[PDB]
Amino acid sequence: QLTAAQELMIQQLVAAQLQVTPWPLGADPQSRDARQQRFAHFTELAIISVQEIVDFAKQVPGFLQLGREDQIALLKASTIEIMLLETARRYNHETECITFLKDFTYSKDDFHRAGLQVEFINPIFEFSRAMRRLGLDDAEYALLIAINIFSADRPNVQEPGRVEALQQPYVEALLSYTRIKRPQDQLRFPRMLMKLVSLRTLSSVHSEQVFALRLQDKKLPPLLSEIWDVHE
Ligand SMILES: O=S(=O)(c1ccccc1)N(CC(F)(F)F)c1ccc(C(O)(C(F)(F)F)C(F)(F)F)cc1
Repeated sequence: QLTAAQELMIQQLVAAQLQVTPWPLGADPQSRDARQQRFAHFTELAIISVQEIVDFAKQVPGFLQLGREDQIALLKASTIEIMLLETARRYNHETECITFLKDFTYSKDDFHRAGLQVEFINPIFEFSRAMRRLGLDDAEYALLIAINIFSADRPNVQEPGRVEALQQPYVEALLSYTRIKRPQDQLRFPRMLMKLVSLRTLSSVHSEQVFALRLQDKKLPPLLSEIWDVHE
């Protein structure tokens, strides 16, 4: 059985989880004006998502007690990975579109028309399509977010000991949870850790997509730029 502490920590995350430039209509796929506007649109959706991630992290117990520089370091690293997880969760399997809201849904072709390369687009969609087999519930997703946030090995983490100590109870709860819910499925926890490694890969692919965009004279807005731009 889940302990009182584990029930509590999960409830807290599950509760915490609870709480734009228009697409250019009918513009040529090749239009440089329109590719820029399609890009700007994604950019603004991304900014909404990061604010959500910040506001979530702030509610996770212990996060706000970390030094200010660790808070930023953890958030800089996990932002895109949490975004990708959330993208997977909302992904429409019938229509093959990542779903931001209700009528805000995007296919591989929509991303390609925004200037993105199939090298980035194909993986994000395969990751989303693949997550369904896992069949994660709300408690499992939230646990995964929290464990992603408290990764002691991110660039520029100054108190990784503290960070790992915060992560541990969440890893323990997730293991217990999958064991209780799917006792016959011994590969389930490994499957979850596998998604955590794919998220690292995808995060790197995203970073290169960002750089590639800069080479096409496409610049992120200041908020995203501070998270994702390379600079020497
Ligand atoms: O799901 S996203 O976060 C997303 C962003 C905006 C609108 C819908 C969906 N996303 C795809 C991913 F699968 F990676 F999560 C995504 C994130 C970031 C980007 C970009 O960083 C930017 F600039 F658009 F925000 C970039 F296009 F550069 F890659 C693009 C798509």
